[PDB]
Amino acid sequence: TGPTQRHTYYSECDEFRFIAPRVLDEDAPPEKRAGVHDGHLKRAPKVYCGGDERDVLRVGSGGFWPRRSRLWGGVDHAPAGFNPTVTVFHVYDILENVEHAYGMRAAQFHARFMDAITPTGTVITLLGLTPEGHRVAVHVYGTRQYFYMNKEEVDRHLQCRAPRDLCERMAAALRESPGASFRGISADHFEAEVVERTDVYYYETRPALFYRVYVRSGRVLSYLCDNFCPAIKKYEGGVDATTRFILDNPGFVTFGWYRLKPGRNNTLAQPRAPMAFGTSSDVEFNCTADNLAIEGGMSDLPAYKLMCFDIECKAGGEDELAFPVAGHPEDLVIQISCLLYDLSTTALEHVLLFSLGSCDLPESHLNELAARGLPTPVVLEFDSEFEMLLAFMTLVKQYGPEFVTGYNIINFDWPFLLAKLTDIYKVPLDGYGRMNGRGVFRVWDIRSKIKVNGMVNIDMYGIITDKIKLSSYKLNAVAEAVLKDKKKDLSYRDIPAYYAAGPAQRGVIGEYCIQDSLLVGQLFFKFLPHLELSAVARLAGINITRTIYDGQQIRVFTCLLRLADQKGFILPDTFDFASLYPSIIQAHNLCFSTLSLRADAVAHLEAGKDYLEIEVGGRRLFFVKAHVRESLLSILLRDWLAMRKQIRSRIPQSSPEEAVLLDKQQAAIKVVCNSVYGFTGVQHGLLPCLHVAATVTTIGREMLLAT
DNA sequence: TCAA
Ligand SMILES: [Ca+2]
Ligand SMILES: [Ca+2]
Repeated sequence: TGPTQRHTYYSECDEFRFIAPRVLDEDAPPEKRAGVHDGHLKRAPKVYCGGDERDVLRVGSGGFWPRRSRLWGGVDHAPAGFNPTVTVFHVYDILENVEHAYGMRAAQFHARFMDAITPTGTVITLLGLTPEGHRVAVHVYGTRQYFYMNKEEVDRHLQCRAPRDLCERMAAALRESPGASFRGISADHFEAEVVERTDVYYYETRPALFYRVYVRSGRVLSYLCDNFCPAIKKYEGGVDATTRFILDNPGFVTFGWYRLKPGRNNTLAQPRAPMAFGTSSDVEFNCTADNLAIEGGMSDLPAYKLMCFDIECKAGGEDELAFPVAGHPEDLVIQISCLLYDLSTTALEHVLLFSLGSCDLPESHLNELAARGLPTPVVLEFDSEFEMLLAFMTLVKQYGPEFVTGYNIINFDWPFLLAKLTDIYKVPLDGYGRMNGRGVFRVWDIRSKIKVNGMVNIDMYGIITDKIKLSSYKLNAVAEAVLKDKKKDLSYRDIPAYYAAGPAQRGVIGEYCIQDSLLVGQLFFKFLPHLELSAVARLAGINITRTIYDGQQIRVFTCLLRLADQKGFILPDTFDFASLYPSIIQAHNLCFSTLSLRADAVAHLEAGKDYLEIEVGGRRLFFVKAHVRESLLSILLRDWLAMRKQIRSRIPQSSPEEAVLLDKQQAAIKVVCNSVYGFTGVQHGLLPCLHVAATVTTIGREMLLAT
């Protein structure tokens, strides 16, 4: 039988491109000891360790690196009768995928889940850990994206008279799509209802009837928002399924503790069978949102794993002092240091060094690590670059570190590794994250960004350049400054000579690779960047990976979206002063919804008493005061500032451990409050209002001159 | 210069 959906990572391999420096051939005469061998070898990839040899892709008892994987290539390696009971689990990341009832027909899913994916549906996967350290995926069914269109405008443009009509019109526009990428679409793929809402822009704007349209897939939604009736303004078509799951279930969070519970008709979460697992988890469940609750009182982070890594590269062309380029076959990765920490206890658990060629670490370095009370390094030796890179990616899949760190890993180390795997070796990456295939594993340039499904990448270079002012942000300099530690260093121009000289000299390169990763680990546990990022994720209502890589706008957008829905609004698609701009927004009740550009909008009100009027950018603007209508931006700011004041009142009486968590929380509220002015001012952003931004600066200027 |  094997897995329901195919695993796309390598579980077997029997031929590969063998690339290796000729200088590793100790018996060869000097003329044959320069350059790189490059050819295809009919062999299983191998790793050597401490005199022993293994195939890289063999899973069994005697492995050279740790594993946290149940399945490998469709074989279950858990003990006989392994069946943990799961009540509470922590979520650190949320995936969003499409499933089809036809694809899942062989999996023994209950009918209530199959209905939610018939003929297709969006599944929300909560990625997490139990208190016992078991890796969990909880697949939540029944979440649908939805958008709005004005009822009268649709009724005149498409001649609709009942909601069923619009479902046909949309199905037609998809059937008629270029290349027929939306073959098989029908009115069953849709639901439409009539609801009363107000456009969030302007004070005079009246409530109106809208079609709220539900859809099964973001692929369909993005086609409709780009192509269906361009003359008709869409509302909230940009909102992802994760955001709907979080906002439509009061209290739910993208990072935190959850509990499984009985649903509405006493329904339960169903454990998946192993051959229906979508991820590299120990246990997986199908559930609906009513099977979930936020677990109160639990606050400790569970035993997530942090990988801290650094690569070392050697240029192989006619100038070994040229900077290495991944696209050149001869410019090799030669070493990868890889430190594995428990993120809850901060303890270093494993020190792995991957090495192209034999490598004997200095006794000096081994003694120092032993004196520091750290794990003895395991050196993994490879005959070729491919075998080493495959082994590293195999470790990433099998150990599955939830958090990954390093220095310049986003701008250099991942881009270099992934370019080798993709361009030189033709390896598919979509199975190497948490998902077993078809997952996101992507690098792109702006400096760079990364998305790996189920892996939170945190580059320490970004953290430190944001936190500390320094002349130089080289790691050696940062270390001297922040950790008061003066390490010894190898330059890129030492590496060619050390590499050619022999095993002991390649050992010196490894010592340096390991001490580099040890310093970065110390930086990480000093600044605790996962705690500030998770505090922002919880406050903003977005996942921690979106928190790192997306901009400031999505944080304010998601909070505004929550409040706007509660108030009946919908969002259309596109001496010193303490907190000057937030406090102007609050004191003057400035908002999208309190603004008027027209005098007749405020003719029923009294000037000064019921509204501000102000000249801004040459135009007369009106803002009604809070007793007429309270600003959404003002409410956000007020509630956040009240929350921050509450948190900071508790810090002096709290435990030394609690004080850290509270400090990260109060800091998260500051960064979000300060981004509100900016959010209004980004032209072509999410929900721009340049009138509000320009009013804030006009008031600010006048306050200084008044003072 | 800075990224190996
Ligand atoms: Ca390096
Ligand atoms: Ca690095």
